Amino acid sequence: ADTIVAVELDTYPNTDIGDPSYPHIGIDIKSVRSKKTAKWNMQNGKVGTAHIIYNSVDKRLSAVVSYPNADSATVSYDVDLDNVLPEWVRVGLSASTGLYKETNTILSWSFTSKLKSNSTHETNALHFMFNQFSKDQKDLILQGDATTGTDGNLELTRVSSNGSPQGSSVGRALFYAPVHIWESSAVVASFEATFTFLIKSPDSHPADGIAFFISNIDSSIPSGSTGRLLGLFPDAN
Amino acid sequence: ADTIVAVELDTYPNTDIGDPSYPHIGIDIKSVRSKKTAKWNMQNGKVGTAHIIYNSVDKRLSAVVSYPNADSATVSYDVDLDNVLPEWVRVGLSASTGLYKETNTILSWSFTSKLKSNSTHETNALHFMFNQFSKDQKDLILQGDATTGTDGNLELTRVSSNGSPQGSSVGRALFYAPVHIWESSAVVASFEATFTFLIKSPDSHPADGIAFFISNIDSSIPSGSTGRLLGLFPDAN
Amino acid sequence: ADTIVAVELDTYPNTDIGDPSYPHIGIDIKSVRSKKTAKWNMQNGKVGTAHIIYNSVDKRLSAVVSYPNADSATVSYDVDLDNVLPEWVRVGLSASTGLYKETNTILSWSFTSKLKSNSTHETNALHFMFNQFSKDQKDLILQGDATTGTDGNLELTRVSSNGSPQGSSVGRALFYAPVHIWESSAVVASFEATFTFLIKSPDSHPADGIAFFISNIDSSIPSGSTGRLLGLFPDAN
Amino acid sequence: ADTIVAVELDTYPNTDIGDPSYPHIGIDIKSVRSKKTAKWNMQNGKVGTAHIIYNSVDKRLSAVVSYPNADSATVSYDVDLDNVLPEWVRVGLSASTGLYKETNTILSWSFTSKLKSNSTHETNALHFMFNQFSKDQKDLILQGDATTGTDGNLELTRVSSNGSPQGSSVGRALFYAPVHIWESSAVVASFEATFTFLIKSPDSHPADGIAFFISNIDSSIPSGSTGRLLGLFPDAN
Ligand SMILES: [Mn+2]
Ligand SMILES: [Mn+2]
Ligand SMILES: [Mn+2]
Ligand SMILES: [Mn+2]
Ligand SMILES: [Mn+2]
Ligand SMILES: [Mn+2]
Ligand SMILES: [Mn+2]
Ligand SMILES: [Mn+2]
Repeated sequence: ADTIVAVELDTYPNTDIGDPSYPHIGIDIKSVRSKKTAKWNMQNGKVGTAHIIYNSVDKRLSAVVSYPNADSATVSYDVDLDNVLPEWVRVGLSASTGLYKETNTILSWSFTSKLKSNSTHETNALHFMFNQFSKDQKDLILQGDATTGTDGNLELTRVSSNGSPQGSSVGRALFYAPVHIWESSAVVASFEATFTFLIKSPDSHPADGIAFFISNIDSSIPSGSTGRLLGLFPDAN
Repeated sequence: ADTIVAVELDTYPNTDIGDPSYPHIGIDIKSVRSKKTAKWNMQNGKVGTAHIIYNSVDKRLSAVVSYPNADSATVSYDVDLDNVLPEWVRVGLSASTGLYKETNTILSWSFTSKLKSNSTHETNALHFMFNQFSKDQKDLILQGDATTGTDGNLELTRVSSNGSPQGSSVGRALFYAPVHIWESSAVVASFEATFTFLIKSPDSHPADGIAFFISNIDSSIPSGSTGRLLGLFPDAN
Repeated sequence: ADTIVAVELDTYPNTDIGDPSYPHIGIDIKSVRSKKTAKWNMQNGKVGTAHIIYNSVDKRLSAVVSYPNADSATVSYDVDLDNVLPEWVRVGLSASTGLYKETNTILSWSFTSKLKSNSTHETNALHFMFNQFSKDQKDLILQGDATTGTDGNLELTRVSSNGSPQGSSVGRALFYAPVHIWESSAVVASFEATFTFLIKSPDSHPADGIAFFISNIDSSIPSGSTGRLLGLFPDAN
Repeated sequence: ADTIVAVELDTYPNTDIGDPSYPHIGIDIKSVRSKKTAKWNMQNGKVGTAHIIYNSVDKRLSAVVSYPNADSATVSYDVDLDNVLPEWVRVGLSASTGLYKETNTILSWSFTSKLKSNSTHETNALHFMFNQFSKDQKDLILQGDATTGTDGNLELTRVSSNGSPQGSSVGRALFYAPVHIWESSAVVASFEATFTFLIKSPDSHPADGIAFFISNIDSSIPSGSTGRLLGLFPDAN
């Protein structure tokens, strides 16, 4: 069914479905078993920042994750997205919790997409930046347990009144408008996404993670995609 | 029904419904009878550029229209858009033809909207830029006779195969995503729109015009809004 | 000598040279006696944000100052900067202390200037954004006691090792490159500046203030411009 | 002496100093003998567009050159610019002519540089865009025969009154302000440059080319750097 390209921030090592033995960042092309991963020194309760970049000349999806005053983790992968995704896609954020849990809070998110033609001075661009989410965010499609407005934040997975994270939860937020990633006469196509997140868990082994994904425009949360499946895939194939 | 704020480029003087005796630019707040107009020295077959700006501190909607190597026309109006439009709106371009006609071709369109909070470093922004339209532009809602892709342009009103403009036509194009123009804690809100257009008519008295508008998100072309009513209003009140 | 246009954040009421009886924001055109002022509820030790905007269609310099969780102060003034400043200018930040004092710390500064011609698709733009200053900031001209790099901040006026503010100090920081604010064929010219500042004083009556200014490119700190003269004017005329 | 990183658009094949047997695009790291080249189907008298991108995560300098309605040429090279250039550099355009010649006209140039820290929300950015050059362009350092203002264009090498290109000419234009390309705590550093050029020659074998370069901030045209040496290197080593 859905086509998914995601950058995952996987907090719980399910070494049974391929995770390394630690929290890691990975690049997933159509499967939960990452094509590439990097060790991520995850910090409970600290605000992190994820940066994701790509361009159709280099055909390399790269991601960098950092915490203030910390060394950063980075992961890269050669892949031609023209061969994996449709011409028009929707971009979004997803997260889940399972028997273990954590809060998956998004404090900001910006995205920029550009298509430059061979025509003199011809660039098509899309840019959005959210530094504050409101209770009725009409430019986002919220799926699952995702909600906006709490503390002006985006809560991807369920959190009780006190802000405690609930288990077995899954939620996604997609930017309302379709994004154009390929064009017949495009000489260069590129995108970059940035998001700041706060993962906090009362547990020692928090789970599952957060992912930035790009999918077919009509993507929806697959059945049984809670836990280790990050609200993105239907199975662990 | 609909709430409309538009900047019109009115090519045909219907002095019976308030137009001056010449082609003019005007600012319309909920009625086709402009609150303010400026004389516009319209050029048949030349590519023009319209710039529209506004900010919630000054509460002034201003518009500038120019042609290369020509003096420019400008029109301004004090108005607090918080008191006229809803919190969430859709922005778009509209055009019409009646017994007289012309081509209403859009070659490019960019829009930028920003909401800056009192929170340190908190700006929400939306920006889009089209320098090339494709036949299946999924981020635009096309209404009426508007079509995209011809010569990579946006044709707001009907044009025969040879590119001749048809009479009694009306079409609009709206950016797919809702735009947020007011926010509770916003200290400054602003927007700016730019579009380049080509108005060409085989006639001496071309009609009717083109307008940049902002409306409720569910706006649709009112009945009998061809001609002088610019695809925007239902009557000449 | 110098030509100065400044937006002042005046913390000390010198009602003898025209200040109101309280901390205020004012717009200064070539004299320290503001053309217009607004009451500013200044907060000791809180991080504030100043936004300044202008455009050559409206010919209105407006400024908004806010603190998180606070109502904001705003001040506006009709003025055609084409008639006051040269074609090429330098933009900067200035501050001073006198018998009373305070720290004048700048945590971030961004500026955007645009000149749009009547030529199709012809915009000249300059944009800079500093969210971190380094000890050897080669794109800034530092005058007086201004220094960079401390805590990655810009310190406009002298501060002892413990960060205590010194009296009788004056410093300015100017962006290295000249900025083009008018152009023969320009149909619209605009600029916007944003800066976040931290004013902290161990005193009850802190003094003097901070100002965003625009001046001739060879501007330098006038003699005896400490205190109430904000490092900008030579006298209180 | 100078440190040079350049993207060359080499119109004349000096196969004696390493050029392929045709017009090509190449990436030069400290020597005129390109580390990498691509065949470039050069078009006399047509307006081309060069796009150059780089980011410190991928450590790949890539360049794309196109003409309207033409297939584009692209060239890439893995190189860590932190190991080749200083922390602070100046960016510019250079060109030359020798016994053979051509006009080296620049119609537009934009550059964007960003440094993103590990600090939450901390980006330093520089952006400039010239779509029109004026006779007294105070934000550019012009060296050699480069001049501005003709037809609102930048003429890198000498052209007689009729616009005929002169031989043995060399000129460069550098953006006035120093650009910061590395920073201690930077997690990601990137830049992108775009320029449109018009190479026209009354000859069958036009020479020599144009190059986008990055150098030490005090770079100046080396002695005898006309012709094949592109105003960038002192010798063909
Ligand atoms: Mn896992
Ligand atoms: Mn994993
Ligand atoms: Mn009319
Ligand atoms: Mn009218
Ligand atoms: Mn004072
Ligand atoms: Mn004052
Ligand atoms: Mn050569
Ligand atoms: Mn070569």
